[PDB]
Amino acid sequence: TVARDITLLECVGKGRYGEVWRGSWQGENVAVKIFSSRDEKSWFRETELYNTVMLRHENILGFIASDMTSRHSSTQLWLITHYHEMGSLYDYLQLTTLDTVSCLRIVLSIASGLAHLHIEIFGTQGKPAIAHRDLKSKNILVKKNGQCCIADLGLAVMHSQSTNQLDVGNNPRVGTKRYMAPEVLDETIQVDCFDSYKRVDIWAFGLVLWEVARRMVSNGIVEDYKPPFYDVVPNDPSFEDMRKVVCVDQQRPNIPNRWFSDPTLTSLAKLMKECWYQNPSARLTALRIKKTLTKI
Ligand SMILES: COc1cc(-c2cncc(-c3ccc(CN4CCCC4)cc3)c2C)cc(OC)c1OC
Repeated sequence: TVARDITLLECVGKGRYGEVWRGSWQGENVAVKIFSSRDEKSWFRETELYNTVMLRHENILGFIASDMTSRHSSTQLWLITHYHEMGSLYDYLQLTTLDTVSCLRIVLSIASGLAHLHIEIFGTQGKPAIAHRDLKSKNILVKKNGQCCIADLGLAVMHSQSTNQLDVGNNPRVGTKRYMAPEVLDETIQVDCFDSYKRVDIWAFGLVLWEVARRMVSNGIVEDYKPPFYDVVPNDPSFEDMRKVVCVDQQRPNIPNRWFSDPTLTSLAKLMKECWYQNPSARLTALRIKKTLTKI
């Protein structure tokens, strides 16, 4: 097993989900995710998706290996992937501002990744439709070429037209509350319809677009990095803080006036508002977003 050969060097992420370490393996950095004992269904789901489906795409965090090892006198579940030293989009947006080309590169490569997940590919070399269910800026990494890749398939849902079998797994984990779509927060989401989960992804992608656009300079200014709904919920908002803001008060992120004086940001403002329709079926698709961003 690889697990015992990897040298863990420093912790680069920690939460209720577990930890991620920068590790050394075969003379290279690798990312090692060590799952909390409470989150093993996530490791199960990610391993399934990376080893059984062979998910591989330039805008999807690149799988290396999945492993069971016992360190420190207990058995841990490890996921090992490429390590992106630029870190998460969430951190990246805090340490730098963006020009037009860099902003569009970022958001388009996210669209590319999410389209690839959402769309079914038939044949000997293919994949079922996949919905992410926890898309956020901390689950997006920034590559050295300035594109991004989507990470954390632990909540993935799958569907194939071959079988008409919706596969939601058995994970008790739920999405990051700050990013939950209205229909999740008010528990009217249609849980047996695969499209529902794609539309939850599109809502969260809209929020990520907002986070990114704020950091694009126009007429010499930018907004500070903030997370969606920073102004109306505390850190680590409860399910009820979000339900009140998003469902009862029907809040959406505010568009800064200066965006309408720049054409790219105007275009992006139009997109993100069409990810935020309360009616889930009215929201844009990943492929549509991808197509529009390509033209901008
Ligand atoms: C193994 O599994 C996963 C690894 C990663 C992952 C991959 N590459 C790099 C990183 C990272 C490296 C360094 C920093 C620190 N910053 C500060 C300033 C610059 C760098 C942040 C993040 C991480 C977390 C992410 C996952 O999900 C979110 C994983 O779970 C699927």
